[PDB]
Amino acid sequence: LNVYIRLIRNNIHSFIDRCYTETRQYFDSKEWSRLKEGFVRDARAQTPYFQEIPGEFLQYCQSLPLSDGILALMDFEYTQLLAEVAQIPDIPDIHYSNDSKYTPSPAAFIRQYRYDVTHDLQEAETALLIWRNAEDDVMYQTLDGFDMMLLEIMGSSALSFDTLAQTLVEFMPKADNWKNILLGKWSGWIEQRIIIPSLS
Amino acid sequence: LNVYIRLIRNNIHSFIDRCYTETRQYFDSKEWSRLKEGFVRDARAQTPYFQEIPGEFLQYCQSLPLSDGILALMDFEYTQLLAEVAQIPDIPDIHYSNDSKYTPSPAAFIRQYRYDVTHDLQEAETALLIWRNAEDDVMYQTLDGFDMMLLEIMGSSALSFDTLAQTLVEFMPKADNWKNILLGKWSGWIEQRIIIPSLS
Ligand SMILES: [Cl-]
Ligand SMILES: [Cl-]
Ligand SMILES: [Cl-]
Ligand SMILES: [Cl-]
Repeated sequence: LNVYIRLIRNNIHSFIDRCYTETRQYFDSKEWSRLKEGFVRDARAQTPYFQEIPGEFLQYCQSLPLSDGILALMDFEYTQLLAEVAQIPDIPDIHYSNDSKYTPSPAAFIRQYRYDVTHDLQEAETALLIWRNAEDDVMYQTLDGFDMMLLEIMGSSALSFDTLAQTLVEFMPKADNWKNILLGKWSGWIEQRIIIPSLS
Repeated sequence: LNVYIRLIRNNIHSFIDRCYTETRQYFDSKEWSRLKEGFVRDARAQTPYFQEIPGEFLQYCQSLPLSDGILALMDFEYTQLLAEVAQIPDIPDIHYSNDSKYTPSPAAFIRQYRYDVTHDLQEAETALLIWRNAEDDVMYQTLDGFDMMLLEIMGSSALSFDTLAQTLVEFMPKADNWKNILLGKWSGWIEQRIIIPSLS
């Protein structure tokens, strides 16, 4: 066990502690070290790519397996790092009309947990949107069913507000006040950097 | 002007005061009486059907016209009476599976106002569902876009939960946790008497 192997094992421990700060609190000092000592001795920790360590530790933990509540909390935490690190294309600062197509940010993720990963692992169906906003801060928020559907559909094929609003016209009341509420929601997703212009 | 015409005019005044209790508070004693004296002298108040009086007073007011905020508040108030008075078919108390079709209650109404009719007539797009619940009490609640769409679609053609959930499968993530959240929402609409079995 050479000086290099000892260095990378210490960098593994340190990186895991940094990525899984909430999860770490559900364990004892000794329990947490045991988890890590096991990972480091496992084949998944032999990756030559340091970037792959947090994700391999999550898969190590899912194979043990840790409880379902801890596993959901670990996935949530990993997803935050995925949003922190996601590459979001440069967007020219010009005028984009409601005829211009949008796509969700590559730094935006839809998660479904059977536990309340935002609070204290309550058994309760939880639906969250994790993303990075215009100020480069990781944010999460509860996602309702309409929103989840739209983001998922939008992930399938870039969409303009005009196209969105026109498709829904047939499944909505004749009075078009909803189009104004919707545009408000859509505009808020642009400000928060949940959706970005789809630039070809 | 005979004793009968005087009796029905007093019953008109009294009925309007009862149906438009919130609206009445935005006016003075004299202002409110003037509105009513005008209605009573108008052709709309010559209806032989006493049930049609609250609705004819609303149309009288829309033709004057009263402000847009008062008119929205009047429509809201009238809608409550429509829910109070709606005839809801008798539903046998048997087992209805998620293969059984539902329809919205005939006592359930979808309203869109440019004013906050639930508070103090704020210029703000407001979307409400007004209905009568299992305890025969009139209820109202904010309606989000997914819900509005489903109720409107359901008003077009009776739908089962199995049919609903299967149609949405293609516009949702592969992980089916949302189906459990949805069933929860659907079950809550049955308890509150927003949707009722569609019995042929
Ligand atoms: Cl490494
Ligand atoms: Cl889960
Ligand atoms: Cl009458
Ligand atoms: Cl209005």
